[PDB]
Amino acid sequence: KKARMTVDKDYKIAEIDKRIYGSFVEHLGRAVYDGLYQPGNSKSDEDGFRKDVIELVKELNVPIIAYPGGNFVSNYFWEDGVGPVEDRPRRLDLAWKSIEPNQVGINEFAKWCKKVNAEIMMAVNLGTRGISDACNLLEYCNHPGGSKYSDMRIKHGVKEPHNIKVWCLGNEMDGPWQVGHKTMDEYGRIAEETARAMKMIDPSIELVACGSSSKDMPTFPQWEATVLDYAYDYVDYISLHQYYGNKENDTADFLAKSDDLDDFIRSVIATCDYIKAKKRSKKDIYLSFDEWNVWYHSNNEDANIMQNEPWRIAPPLLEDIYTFEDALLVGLMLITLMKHADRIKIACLAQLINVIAPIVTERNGGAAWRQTIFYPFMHASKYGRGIVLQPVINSPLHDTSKHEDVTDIESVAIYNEEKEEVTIFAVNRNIHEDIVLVSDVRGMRLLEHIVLEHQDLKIRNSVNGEEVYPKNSDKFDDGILTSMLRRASWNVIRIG
Amino acid sequence: KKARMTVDKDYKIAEIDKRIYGSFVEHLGRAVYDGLYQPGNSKSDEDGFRKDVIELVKELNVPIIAYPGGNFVSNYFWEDGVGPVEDRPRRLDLAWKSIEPNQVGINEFAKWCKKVNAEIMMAVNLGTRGISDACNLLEYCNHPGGSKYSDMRIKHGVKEPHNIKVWCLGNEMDGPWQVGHKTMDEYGRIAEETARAMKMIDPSIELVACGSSSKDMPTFPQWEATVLDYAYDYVDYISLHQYYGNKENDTADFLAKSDDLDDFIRSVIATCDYIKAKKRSKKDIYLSFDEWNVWYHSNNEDANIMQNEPWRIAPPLLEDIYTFEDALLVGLMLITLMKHADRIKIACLAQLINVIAPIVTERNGGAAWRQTIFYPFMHASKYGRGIVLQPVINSPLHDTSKHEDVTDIESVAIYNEEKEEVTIFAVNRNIHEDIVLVSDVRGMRLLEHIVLEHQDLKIRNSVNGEEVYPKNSDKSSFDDGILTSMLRRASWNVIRIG
Amino acid sequence: KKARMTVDKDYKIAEIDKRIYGSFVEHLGRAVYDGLYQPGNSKSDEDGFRKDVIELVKELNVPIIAYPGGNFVSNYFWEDGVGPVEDRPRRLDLAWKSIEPNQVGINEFAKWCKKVNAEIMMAVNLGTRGISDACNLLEYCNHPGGSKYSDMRIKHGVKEPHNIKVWCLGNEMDGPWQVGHKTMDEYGRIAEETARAMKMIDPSIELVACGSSSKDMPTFPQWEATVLDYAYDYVDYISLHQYYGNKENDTADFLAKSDDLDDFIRSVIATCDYIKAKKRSKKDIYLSFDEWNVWYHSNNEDANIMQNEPWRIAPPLLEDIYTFEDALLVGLMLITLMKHADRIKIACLAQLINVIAPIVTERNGGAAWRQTIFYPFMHASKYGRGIVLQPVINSPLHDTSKHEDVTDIESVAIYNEEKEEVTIFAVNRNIHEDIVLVSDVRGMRLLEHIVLEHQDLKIRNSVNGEEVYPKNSDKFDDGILTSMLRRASWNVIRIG
Repeated sequence: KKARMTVDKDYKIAEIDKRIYGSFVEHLGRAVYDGLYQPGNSKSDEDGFRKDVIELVKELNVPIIAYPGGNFVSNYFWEDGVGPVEDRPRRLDLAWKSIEPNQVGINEFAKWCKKVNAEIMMAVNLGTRGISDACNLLEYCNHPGGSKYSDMRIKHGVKEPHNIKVWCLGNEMDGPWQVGHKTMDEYGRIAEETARAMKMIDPSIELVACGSSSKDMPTFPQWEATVLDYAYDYVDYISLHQYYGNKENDTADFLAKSDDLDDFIRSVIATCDYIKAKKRSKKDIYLSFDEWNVWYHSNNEDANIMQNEPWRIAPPLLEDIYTFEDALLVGLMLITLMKHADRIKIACLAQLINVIAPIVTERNGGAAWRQTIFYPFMHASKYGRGIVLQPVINSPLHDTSKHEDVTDIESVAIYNEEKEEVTIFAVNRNIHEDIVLVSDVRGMRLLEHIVLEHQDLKIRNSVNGEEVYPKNSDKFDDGILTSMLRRASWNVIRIG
Repeated sequence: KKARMTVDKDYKIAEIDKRIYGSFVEHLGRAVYDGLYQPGNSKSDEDGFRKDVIELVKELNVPIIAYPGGNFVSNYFWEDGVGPVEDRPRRLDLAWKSIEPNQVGINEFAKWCKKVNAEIMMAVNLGTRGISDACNLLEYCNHPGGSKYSDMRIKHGVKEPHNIKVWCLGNEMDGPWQVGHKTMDEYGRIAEETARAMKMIDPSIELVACGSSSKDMPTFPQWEATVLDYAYDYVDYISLHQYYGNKENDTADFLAKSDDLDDFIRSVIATCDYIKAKKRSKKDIYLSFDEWNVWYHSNNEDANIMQNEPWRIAPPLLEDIYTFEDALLVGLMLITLMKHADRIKIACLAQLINVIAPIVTERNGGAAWRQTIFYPFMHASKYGRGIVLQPVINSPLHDTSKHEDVTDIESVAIYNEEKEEVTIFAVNRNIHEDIVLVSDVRGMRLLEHIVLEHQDLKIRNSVNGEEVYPKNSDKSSFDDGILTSMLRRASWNVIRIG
Repeated sequence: KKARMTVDKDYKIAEIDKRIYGSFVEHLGRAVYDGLYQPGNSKSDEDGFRKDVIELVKELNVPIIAYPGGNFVSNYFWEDGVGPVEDRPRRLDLAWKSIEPNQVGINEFAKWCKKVNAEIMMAVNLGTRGISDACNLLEYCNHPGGSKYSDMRIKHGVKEPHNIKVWCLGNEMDGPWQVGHKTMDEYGRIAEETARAMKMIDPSIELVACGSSSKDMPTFPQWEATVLDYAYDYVDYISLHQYYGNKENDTADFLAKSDDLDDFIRSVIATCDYIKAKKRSKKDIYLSFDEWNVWYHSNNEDANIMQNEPWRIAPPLLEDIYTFEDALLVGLMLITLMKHADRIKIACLAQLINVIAPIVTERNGGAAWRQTIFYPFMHASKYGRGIVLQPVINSPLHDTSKHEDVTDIESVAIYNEEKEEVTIFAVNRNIHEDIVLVSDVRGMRLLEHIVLEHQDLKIRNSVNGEEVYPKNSDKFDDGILTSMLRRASWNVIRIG
């Protein structure tokens, strides 16, 4: 019935890097074509960009977007997507059994990214390509002019270099489904050598080495150790990927999965510091969580599409329609990312448009709308800039089918000194009981209580209406904040 | 004197996969240039192909043909053999120290294969190239259209895809002679990854991983075990390569070497069976014997030309001239191949034209004639479709100088249900003593007893007419259920039933 | 005070191979641009080559020049430096943080080598490139005509192939500063396979496998043992690099570092002989000492240029101005090389022009002059062709700050049977006392005694004139030669 946590600006975890509110666009399904890019459409500007989609993206305040993959990158040749569009080829995309027309490449996406106030985090091909191709691409993007590839950029219409800050050394080459799959030694060596080379061209960039595809890989976490062992001195991040599903329809146990996310993260941190010791390095590797989401709804329609319909352009792949319970887990995951903001400095909601996304457009030019998961993300990114405090919290527990001793309440406070606000992100994953949260704020006035609630866990949004949306509802006296947390609710409580 | 074996239609081994009667053209010596392809000559059609040669290949009923190598492929760049011929470059072929003009390539050789009723089994360059190059070549050949490398094929004269069904992941890279030689681990990994990628482009293809260059390689059979442990889930075949020679001038020993062939095959099957258990797989790896033949005659002259006359176009390399004893071993090898039809599904006589070949054209315009070895391969290919039946044979035995307990008679029956025939292939490796074969056939009339005999083991053929050729002879005779055939000492025998 | 040494033509070491008087030119600094190559300068020919430079090179009688690297080659694309000069790209050089314009490449350098009476020793990129690309270049250079790359060379304006005799299999890839850094196994495999392929195009070439970058690399000499274990049957040499410096300002210790060189050579020989036994080969590997010099003076200045001032064309890197003590050590090194002429068959003074060089041109059209180190090399190269005689020598010893039992006199005799002369090379590493050399010659008239001496060990040369030049000074009888060797001096004593 009652949950208690104390909140104190003295007891810090770290400052939030806004890059943990990043996302990701891959050349996959309708992410780009019949998605962000629809040339002759009434809602499309000059570049063919859906204006209504741009607006929705600015709503989430996404500062950084991974691109262009994803499995797609492991067999992509970046030259195919630049220069005169007339001379760009159509390629088989082996990852997703599609045809890539390459009408959107590095320059097109680059300008899309300005329009939504983001910048690229670039992936390079290390599956079928290597060191020299990574160098060409880096030079093309970051070198100012008067060398072969910088002049090639300039000639292609882009006078100023994109100056891309963060680059990813390939993509998840641990899996048997990946083109150019590598062993940990193989990938370790190619990543170390690519990183060494790229740093000679531009010392100011940052580099992400690939972690395991998931914690469930037999090579997790030795992959990470081995890869960091080779590449430590030349790279700045290790990558982490996690996705969750409710195919077993067990909402209580589903909502408990952020606890495993916490465990996953710690394991990866521990693996980092192990190698840190090994190298007697003073540098900390930070975590890049460059693929996280809920993902299960559309697995079967994806199966029908390959084969039976291979080599289509822009097939409707990975189009999960999200529920209310899904949006709760997303909220729980953001909360977990925040509690680890000392080590996690980049995270990417996978993905941004149509493909497991919080922003859908209909098909053949449809209207565009917010999925359920759009909202806990919007709150996180908007009120979540500042300083994370340690969640000292005693809260009721419960068991689920496959998880023991799971907290009913999961919460984090983040303090914004420059605004004199303290936002409490809180989720009641007790699916049945309501709970009152008593918050001894060793402060330092209440500003609002924003809530995401619904009686139907399986309810969805659609092109027709929103159902799940932030309601400014509810319900603080001395320096004690007391707030009722509805069973199965996402809460965002502010102070002034 | 007495040979007893017993046919039985109910006692089967396997259905013959017609791809055990495949062959192989490498861009080597006179195989293509001044061989199957002579653009000026009077016997050559509108494309430039010797039609006499085309007619001879058809005689052999060769369903499948390896191309373009062989050692040649390890440093080949396929793009050089396609597009406008005026814009194709000439290349050093390191394999054979020769200049490759590339006037024949892929699209040209795929036309040739249509005309001989054959398909291409394509090798890819894995010596100095890798995954993405294998990917482009597959897309160019097998993808219908609407993408860079398919649209490219179309632009080059070929509207429909070749849809090539079997691919070889590189060529024999364990050897210190091979350009881009790999260790078993390097090859295993490149083979696994190349196969993984290709199957994403076209799931209908089948793939062959390279075995050892020979059973005599010190890394055999660990090579095979290792390469399969890597690529098991993405490949369908492992290769075997075997050649024999009679430099010792011992004929009875020479014909006995098909026992060594049997052992080689069983070893590879045991190796596959072991990895299968290791992987707990329900799949059996099958055997592609994509290089076999007798080879030895031209060894001296072959070295002479490299390197004392290097970088010629189409030098006369590997032009073994075949004798009659060679033809018996080739016949025995085919029998051994057939006997293992339950695991060997592809096999290639190496090679088809000029180069250790059954077919020859002379030089600078040729003439075209059949070598001794042409004939057993012809019979095998023609009457050897259907079901191999289990050979229960009690044969007299005989030692030789380097082998023990070698059967005098080596025999196999193949039953075609669609014709209600039952062909019986037998070789009498008893070089001295004629022997009769008592065939108790639980059938089931007699149709013929084609034979291959000559009194001179060292006798050859030439452009000036045969010498060794099939004679519709014997001395056969079939009563109720029993066939009793006299098998002349040192003979090949094709005995049919109606 | 007393030093003796016996000299017996029956007691030989080896015939000297002129290729130990080789040198090296890298696309580094002003070595080429504003060095050997200066297009429309009054001192240059039609082709753009500085004629006075050309003459100075000839004075050193250099039979062989390594080209074009050096760290530079490891990310060099040879096709960039050939064909129509208007169509050659400008490339980033990652090794030296410079822009390489590629006006000079292969064909231009092949004809400069003619004018200086020298053959090229060609290095191939084995950093970002591999087997096929090394084949192409060899075909381009050595195959007469009738193939893609041979014909290409003919089209570019060179009808007869350069027919390059020696090739280096990459450069220094054992070091973390090199683009395309390889492990000893990675490199062993790649050198082996590249060697195998190249020898199929041209069996008459010789190949050098890369040894360790220096004897202080943690992987020396295991790198040598390993690489040779792979590539023995296809290569002819193992490379050695060594460079000495005097930042300690310890002129006596510094002059003893030719003893660490001697020890370095011996270890590389032992390693070769080890693998030889392992292979049961009847072939010996020879040593190619393709980088040796003094190098330390310009270290701080080099750092200042890269970075905070990078991507310049022809920046003034590695421009050491050599002292007199510096000249003494070169002579010491030469003598040490000479003592090992039975296994060392190629050595390259690094480098020829401007870059840690004996030959300098001023800057922007400059002037051209000789450094101190020019002369010991010049003498060694001129009077050093013949047959090396075992140094049977009893010399006073001295200890130094870091070297015990250093010889006071280092010396060798070489006997040119054709000219009926016997040259003795000698250094007095004892910078204080003047020693006398009683040279028993089981001969067999004294021709001259050349000397290189100076009162100030730190004196330099400069464009304004030479403070250090050979003086025909000094100071024989029965068959016993006696000469006084001034403290801290280079001596060339001759006989007819």
